[PDB]
Amino acid sequence: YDYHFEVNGTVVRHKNKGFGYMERFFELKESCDERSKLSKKQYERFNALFNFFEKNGVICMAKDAGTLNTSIEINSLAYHGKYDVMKKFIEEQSVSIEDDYKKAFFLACLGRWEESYDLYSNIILNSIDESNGCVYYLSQINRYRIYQSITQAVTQFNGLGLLTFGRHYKPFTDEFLARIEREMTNFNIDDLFNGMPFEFQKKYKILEFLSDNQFLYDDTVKLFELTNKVRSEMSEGSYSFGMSSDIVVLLRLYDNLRFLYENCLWSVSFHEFHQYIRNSMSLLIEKAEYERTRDIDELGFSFFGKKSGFFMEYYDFVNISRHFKIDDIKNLERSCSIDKIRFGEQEKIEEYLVGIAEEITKQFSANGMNVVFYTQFISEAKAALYFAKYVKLSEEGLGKIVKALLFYFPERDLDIGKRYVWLERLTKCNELPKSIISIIDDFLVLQAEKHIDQNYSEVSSNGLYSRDYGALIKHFEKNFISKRLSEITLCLTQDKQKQIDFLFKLLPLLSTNAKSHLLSFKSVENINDLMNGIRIGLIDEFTPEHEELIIEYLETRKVNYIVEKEKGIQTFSSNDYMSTFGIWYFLEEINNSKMEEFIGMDDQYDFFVDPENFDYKKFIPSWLKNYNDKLLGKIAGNKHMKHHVIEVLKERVKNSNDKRYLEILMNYFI
Amino acid sequence: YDYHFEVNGTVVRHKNKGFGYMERFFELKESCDERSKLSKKQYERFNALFNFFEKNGVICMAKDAGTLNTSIEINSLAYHGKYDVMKKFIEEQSVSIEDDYKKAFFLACLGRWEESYDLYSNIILNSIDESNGCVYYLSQINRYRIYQSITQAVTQFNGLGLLTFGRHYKPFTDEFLARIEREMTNFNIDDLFNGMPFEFQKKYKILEFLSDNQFLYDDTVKLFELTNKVRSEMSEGSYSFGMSSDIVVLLRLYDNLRFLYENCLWSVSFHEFHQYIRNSMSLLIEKAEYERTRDIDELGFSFFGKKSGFFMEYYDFVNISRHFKIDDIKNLERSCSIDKIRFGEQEKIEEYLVGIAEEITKQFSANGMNVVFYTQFISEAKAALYFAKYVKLSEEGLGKIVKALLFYFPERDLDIGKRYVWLERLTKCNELPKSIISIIDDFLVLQAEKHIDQNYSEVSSNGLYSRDYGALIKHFEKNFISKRLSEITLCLTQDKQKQIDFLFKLLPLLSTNAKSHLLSFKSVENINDLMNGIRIGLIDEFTPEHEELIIEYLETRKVNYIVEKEKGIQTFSSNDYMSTFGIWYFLEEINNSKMEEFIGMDDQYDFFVDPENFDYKKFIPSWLKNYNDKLLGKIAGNKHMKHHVIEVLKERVKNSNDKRYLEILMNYFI
Repeated sequence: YDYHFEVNGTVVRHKNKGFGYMERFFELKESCDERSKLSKKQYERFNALFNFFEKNGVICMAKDAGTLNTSIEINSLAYHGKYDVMKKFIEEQSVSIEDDYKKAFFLACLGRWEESYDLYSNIILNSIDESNGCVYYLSQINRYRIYQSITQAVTQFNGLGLLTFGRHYKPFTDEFLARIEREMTNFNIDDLFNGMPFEFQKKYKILEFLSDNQFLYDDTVKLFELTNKVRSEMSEGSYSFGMSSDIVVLLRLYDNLRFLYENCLWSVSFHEFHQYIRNSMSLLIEKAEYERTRDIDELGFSFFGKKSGFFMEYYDFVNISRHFKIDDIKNLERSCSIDKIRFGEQEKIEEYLVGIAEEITKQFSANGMNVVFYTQFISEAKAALYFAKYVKLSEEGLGKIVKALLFYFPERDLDIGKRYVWLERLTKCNELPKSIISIIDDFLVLQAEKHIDQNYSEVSSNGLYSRDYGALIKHFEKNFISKRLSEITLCLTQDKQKQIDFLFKLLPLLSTNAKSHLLSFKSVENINDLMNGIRIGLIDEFTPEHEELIIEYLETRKVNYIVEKEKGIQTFSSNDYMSTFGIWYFLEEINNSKMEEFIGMDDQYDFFVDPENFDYKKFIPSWLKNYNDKLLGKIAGNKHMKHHVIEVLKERVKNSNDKRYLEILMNYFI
Repeated sequence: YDYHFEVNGTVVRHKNKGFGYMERFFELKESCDERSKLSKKQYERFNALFNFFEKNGVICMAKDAGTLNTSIEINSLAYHGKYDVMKKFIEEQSVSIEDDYKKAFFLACLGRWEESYDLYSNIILNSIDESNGCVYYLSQINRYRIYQSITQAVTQFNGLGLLTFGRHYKPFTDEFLARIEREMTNFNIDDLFNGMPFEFQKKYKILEFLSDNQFLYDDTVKLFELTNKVRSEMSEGSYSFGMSSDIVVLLRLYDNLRFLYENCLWSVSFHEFHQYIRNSMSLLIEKAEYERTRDIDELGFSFFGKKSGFFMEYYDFVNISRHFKIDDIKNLERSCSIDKIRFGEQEKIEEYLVGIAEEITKQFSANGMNVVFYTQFISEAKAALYFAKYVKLSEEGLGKIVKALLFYFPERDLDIGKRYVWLERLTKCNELPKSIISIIDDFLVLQAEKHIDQNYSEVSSNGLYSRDYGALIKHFEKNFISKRLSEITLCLTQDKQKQIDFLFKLLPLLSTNAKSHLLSFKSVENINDLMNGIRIGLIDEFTPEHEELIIEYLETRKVNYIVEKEKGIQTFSSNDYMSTFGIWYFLEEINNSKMEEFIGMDDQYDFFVDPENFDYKKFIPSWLKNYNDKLLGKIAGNKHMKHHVIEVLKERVKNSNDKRYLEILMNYFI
């Protein structure tokens, strides 16, 4: 505790006594002649210490300090995810024991936990003889951590892995599990440091925290400074000169990350560290958002309007990708405004993302996919692809990423719907060029080939299917007409019923003769068929016969409704096709005006048919929940319904106070 | 780790492969005969253990969990601020070292850190007697903490900032500071637990965490995780009809406070603990109104709905009062509508507020008070009286609380401006009983007596003055006539001009003859007098002469500002005068070409006078908050700005957590 070393690389005296050896050291380093005075052996020792301090970013004393720049640089293939380089290094024949240590860490990162355990045991056996206290201690700790990871992995696999994966995996032979369980009997990590040579215990005390069940607790408890509200109103900025709580927290996070990844400690993989990074980065981003919003409230939006109080770099992007879950990314997205943050170093991020794409195109295109590696790697892959919305990409990296996501991604993790939302996210900034439009076309074609079989059927949690991919491609290229889908349609026959339906979903993309032969199979014979065609099949316009169907069923139910008035009874109306006729009579889809005679049955049908005389007291605001985007826009357009539903949405947000109602209230109307 | 002891009072099997002693213990707890089977000594041991478990809140296993209810009961005079009882307990003799330990904690809580440190040293020395060693260890930690507080307070006191507060000499004598520095320089906390006997290290293993930040680690990580989870529940609109996942936060905050206060640990005074409590209570407050809007929505949109309500109580109130700063309470006020959160146990809260008021009175009226106490206690008193807005009090409570607030609150902390608003909010759940009006009358008369001396000014921060107190009195009763103030007016002479100014400011109160004397002594000449007259109703319609004085000030400030602008030292709009003139022009209270000419130096003035030309990228949204009902309605009326202000409000409600913008948008503009 003689000095207070600081994240920026500034030393400060603290409870020291007598001669200031650090101030003398820095004065000596600055002046060369003073160094010339020093003894030869002490000169070489000074050169060693100079290189050490320079490497660890210790520059000078606080008073002598100034515009100290800080640039994190973690030099570790594990951190950068250079999987091929790690494997090549593993194949190479080790020279020293440090090479074995790094190789064991690389093996663990690559999922080969059995080999990592074996190599750590070897390293322990050799290093106890070689009197390498540091390597012996760190290998012990990393073997215990890999053993814990193996145990939790077998627990998860036996409990649920067989279920989620669809088949049981036995990553570890029961003989190996028995061997490790027998070896680690009664092995308490706490005594490890205390049983060491007192020489090592004295010199390497800074490593004692590694054995302890948990660390970062002083770093975690120091995250509260990012939850301060007084700071935005008035911040002392006294957490550190020329710095703040934000800078200190970020540099402390980088210190912890570099120390663990560069010293090749397995604790980087545990839940404690992941949650630590989640908390730190989320709190930093939220603090930046809070400061930006308060500045916009105090100063005009012209000032601090979209300030990048936080500024993502390569290391920030990889942190978020590796340590966050998709739910955490969604939490940050909804709470903060991630689009207001600017992303730098985008070329290195593009390299990292194309490396992710390559790794998923190798890991799964190949018949074999290490399962223990897969479970940890797929979360990072899908988080990185999810969080690539804000980063821009070149056509080549974007092409590889789209190819890998659409075709070389597991279906277990990303269904068709989640694949679609990932892709659309990628399209926000890197608006689709034709090169990846071709990839999307190929994906749709493969989906059709799968749909040829009568058992296949898409599964989607978000309710989006290949029709959405078709809509996206058509939206970005208005007149795109795939040739392969067109020839699939032409080769089509009535026997290929499910393929017929699928191609019907993708109707816009098909050529004239293709969609002609398609719609040849299907036709409308009644109002049920008409609504089925409009809903699916895209009945472009209500032909005169279609309008006759509308009127036929409308008057049939008009007679039925007269008989209902005679009953005084109306049990239920399963499908109000009259509501559809209304939105279709409000959309000018029905040129015929006869149905205007039919009115008074459904308050919604009156709402759409003759809104002017329609009593808007009847109107149910819940209908606005169901109305599509264009329908709400039109309702805003029509003068008679505009103000009335302005009032109804105002009342709903005023009384019920629901938030989707507010979204409809303003994002569309006012 | 043999059992997960949940915070609700339920035990679960964890890492237990041997016979279940806890299940058997609870089986014994239920069945009496099986207890009868126990031997004599074991029966008494079981009785003691049963008493302990019932005290600590451990009830049964999770399998047979009943209707486990949440109840908190902290029994510590320190917690409830029973300062007089603490003093009496201190003065009386202590029979055991337990009482000495409690006395030391009470002294520390009373801001007598010299005596508390000496008593803790005495207890450490006298604990040599054979004991468990728990009191010795806790006293050591608590004297280390009180020494840290002593040193930090000395650092702040010698350091600037205290000079404003009379440069109070820190009561710790330089000899005392030297003695504590000499005593504690050799002491390091991290080695204290390791220094204790092996017996104390085996037992009492849960007391280790007190020596570092580890004590708060688990609750901090759970707090961050649950913050993210419950905020996600809010945003997704999961209007859950069942129980909530916040109750763990409440019970963990109920477990930390009780453990720290009951065991008399000085760590209660830490800043980290205060931030933890603050974050937990703010989260609970947000979820309280979040579940308040859930019940309303469920009952409105469906007959079936929940009446479950998250509401405050005595312990919640005292927590918020003690651990929040006024800015945190203001933030919670902005985001959530605390006015709609019901408060229970109003009588206990009133008693606590009365205790705070009488402690303030004792500390202020008499001298010899502790300056170290004052610093910590003033924040708690300030927060208590600020947050007493939402709890209703009896006329006796209002009487003495207002008496302490207006008279005996220190001036350096609460200026008159803040005093006004804190008095005013206390008149929200109340209607101003005539006794309270009498108190405010006496305060006004005292201010007059001060104003007799010419070297006096109503220094303020938010721009509120004695005239505001007079206006409040007029507000709650329009015919109040201040007889003492009337006598003061009639007795003065022209040379007492500061007196004349101060009484002229609060014109309406003064009696008719007093008003005749004061108005026959003072006339409206300058702009200040013009606006004073407007405020008091002396001038009701802007006269041509008053318009000319407005033009005079406008031209004067215009010449000045333009001269500085050409010189490069452009003055900035201050004193609000220009803004009022712009509002008056927009409201047609005043109209002249010269008024239109003043545009170009206050962006608010440009916005009001000529919205057609005003640049709305300069418009800062906070302006909308200050505007009144008529002003906001008229702004909505004008065509040139209605759309711009609507855009600003829409952006604000989408981004800012403030709810005033949403109200302004919905009620007035839309």
